[PDB]
Amino acid sequence: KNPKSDKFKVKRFHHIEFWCGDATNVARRFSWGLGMRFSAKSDLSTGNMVHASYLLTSGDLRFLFTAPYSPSLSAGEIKPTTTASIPSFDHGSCRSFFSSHGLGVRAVAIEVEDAESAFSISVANGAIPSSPPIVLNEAVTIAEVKLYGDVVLRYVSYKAEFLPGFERVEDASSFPLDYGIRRLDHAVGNVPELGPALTYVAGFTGFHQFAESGLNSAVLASNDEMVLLPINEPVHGTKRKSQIQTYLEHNEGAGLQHLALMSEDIFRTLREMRKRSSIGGFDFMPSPPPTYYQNLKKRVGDVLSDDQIKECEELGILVDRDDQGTLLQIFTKPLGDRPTIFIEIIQRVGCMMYQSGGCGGFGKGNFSELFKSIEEYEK
Amino acid sequence: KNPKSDKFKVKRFHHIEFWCGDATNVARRFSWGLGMRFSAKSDLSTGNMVHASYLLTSGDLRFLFTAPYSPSLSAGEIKPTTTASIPSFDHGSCRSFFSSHGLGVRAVAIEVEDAESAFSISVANGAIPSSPPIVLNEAVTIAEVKLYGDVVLRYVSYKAEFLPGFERVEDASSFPLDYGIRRLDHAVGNVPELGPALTYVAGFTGFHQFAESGLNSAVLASNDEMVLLPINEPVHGTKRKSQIQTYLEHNEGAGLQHLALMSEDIFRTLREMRKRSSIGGFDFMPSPPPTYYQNLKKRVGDVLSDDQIKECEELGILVDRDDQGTLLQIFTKPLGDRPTIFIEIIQRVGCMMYQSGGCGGFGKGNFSELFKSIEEYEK
Ligand SMILES: Cc1c(C(=O)C2=C(O)CCCC2=O)ccc2ncn(-c3ccccc3)c(=O)c12
Ligand SMILES: Cc1c(C(=O)C2=C(O)CCCC2=O)ccc2ncn(-c3ccccc3)c(=O)c12
Ligand SMILES: [Co+2]
Ligand SMILES: [Co+2]
Repeated sequence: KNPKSDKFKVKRFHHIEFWCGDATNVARRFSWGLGMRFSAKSDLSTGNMVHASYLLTSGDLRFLFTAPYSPSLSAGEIKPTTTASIPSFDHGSCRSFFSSHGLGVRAVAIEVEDAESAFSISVANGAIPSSPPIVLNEAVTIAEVKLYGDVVLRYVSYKAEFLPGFERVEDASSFPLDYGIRRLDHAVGNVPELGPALTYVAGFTGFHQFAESGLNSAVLASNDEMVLLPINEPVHGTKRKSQIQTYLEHNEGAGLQHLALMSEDIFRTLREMRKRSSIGGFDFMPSPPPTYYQNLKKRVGDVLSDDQIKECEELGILVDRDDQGTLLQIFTKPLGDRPTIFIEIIQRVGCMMYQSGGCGGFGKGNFSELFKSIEEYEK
Repeated sequence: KNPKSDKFKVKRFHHIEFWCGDATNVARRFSWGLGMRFSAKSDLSTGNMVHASYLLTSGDLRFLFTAPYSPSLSAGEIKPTTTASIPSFDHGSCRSFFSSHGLGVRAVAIEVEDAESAFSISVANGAIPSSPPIVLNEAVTIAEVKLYGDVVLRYVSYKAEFLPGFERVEDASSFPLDYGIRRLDHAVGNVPELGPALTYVAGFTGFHQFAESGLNSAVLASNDEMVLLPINEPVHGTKRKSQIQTYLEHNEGAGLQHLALMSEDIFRTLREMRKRSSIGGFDFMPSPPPTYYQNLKKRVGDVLSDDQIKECEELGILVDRDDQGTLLQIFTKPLGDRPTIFIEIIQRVGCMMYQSGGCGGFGKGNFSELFKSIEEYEK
């Protein structure tokens, strides 16, 4: 059931912006760990006296890393005379965000038909404004509303190159890394109370709700279900402490929990990422027991061959299944110091018409199946 | 002339501590870029609710990366009940340092015979105390005095494993990277006024002074000249703006300018580092013109063969010479967002007795020779 109730025309995820203390070191770590190339910059060398911003890309996936310079470099500026390339940026906000939450996502950016219209309609329907629409070089419009915690939903619209004022990066310093990642599949928030968070976001977007161990969750989706925004709340009083509650404690409240990155070839992506885990890249969660992969034959033996299932076992990949499609997924350990944000790598099999959004679900069946494999393997 | 006037027994450089916003991402970037392995940690997994600290090592070189957790995790603690492994750490100080200066060196740590004695004698001779001597697990004593800006000189002494409360890192997650770096050769500060900075530091240590383009400098040295602390001040009114003044502006005042890391094989180190510059590692300053390497034959043709000189040319290595020894050196681009701290890679030839400290000097002749090569090459 898809009522197609979007209150404005939404296209696709556009970019994710991390707020950092040092953008250079985070961007370089992420580039090597994920196989993303440096493609654009806005910093002192481009005339930006306010913030350092570096853009990594892999396919359609765009990760932006931003950190503030000393306010003294721009102390004579006012907003009419700013050298910032992202006019919503504020030194105090960025320092407060990072000191409160540590390294994490500040903005989930979606491309829309008209960012000024999206902003107006959103706030008319309950959105809390964060940054008003600003037109950049008569070419791009950007606006921001609060999503949850200190995370903003950023609207970007183009009349007709990331953003004005960004320069493309010299071909000596943009090595063409590529481990197969191609786009953002979904972006997940953790909140203390799911109900009020859903009502708020579905309230101002018109996004609809998409089709025992820690959490309750629900997924909001755009008209073609290509923008997917799951939200989790903790379940208290359980035997094992809710990882959602641990997040909220270490993050100082609500924020973005994980980014799921679609791979065109999850086996290649995981081979390449795992080669680099101990040499500057990302670590992965502990692999499931072999009983999990023994049990895969009964669950997805019609979708994956034996060789492809044992390849899942080598790489620690999880598998889950909808009534419509199949999902391969795996989770990294937290991206930074705090047990807060992590990354999911995903590939979806089925639902071909192009592939429809959310094919195979989000892997919620893997909570039960992981547990079952734990006990089964223990014997 | 070495008066051997140390007011307490100093051994060697012990470690350098960076204060970070996210220790994980900086440590992983540095590990890959410099070929240092993860060897110790103190963080949530070791019971530290206050700060995340990760130690990288290469030979005798020790780089420590530290960042604060949310104060809420340790809000019930007092100093008598702290879970911090570094008792001098303070959330407010660390956040203030990073917001003021960005990523940079907080502590230059030297091993001494008796850190409590070193502290007492230092402050009796004018040192500004920063953290009093604290004995850790009856095994290690640590104390801190102000060096310049917000950089501290840290004294560490051992009765008889980095620090108590640090755990050695699992052998799955400590890949044995090694590009040839072996120890810290010197650590350099930038100050607004050289005279008062020298008088202060030489005042409380008894370190002695060791043997047209931007700066004045002088070098303070311990008795055996193995702890070497150069200090620079800007020279104003010059044609090209002083890089020392640019540092002071972007850093919000005095601080550590560069760390010089001795390599047992600078050609191997630079081959390995340059292979990684565009895949998460460090960039190097622009190479000198070929006239620089043509002129090397007349200057050091008795020390380096033609093949070894052209190998210097491939890697962009600089060469300078004392009356006593020869120096090979090269400088990275800044380590983070701001044009502040950078790294020097160094190897010294000569002065064998073991090799005496500072053999060949610090390369000050390369200001003139670089310039000369610039004009000569222009024709
Ligand atoms: C994170 C996740 C998902 C997931 O992507 C997800 C969404 O995208 C939206 C709905 C709710 C949700 O959780 C699905 C299944 C999972 N199964 C297990 N674990 C897990 C494994 C090991 C140790 C701790 C935890 C997960 O984190 C996990
Ligand atoms: C940094 C440095 C040193 C150096 O280590 C050093 C000390 O260890 C103590 C004494 C003063 C001093 O500068 C020596 C020679 C150099 N020559 C050139 N440049 C340089 C090249 C290119 C673009 C800007 C600058 C340097 O940075 C440079
Ligand atoms: Co997910
Ligand atoms: Co030097």
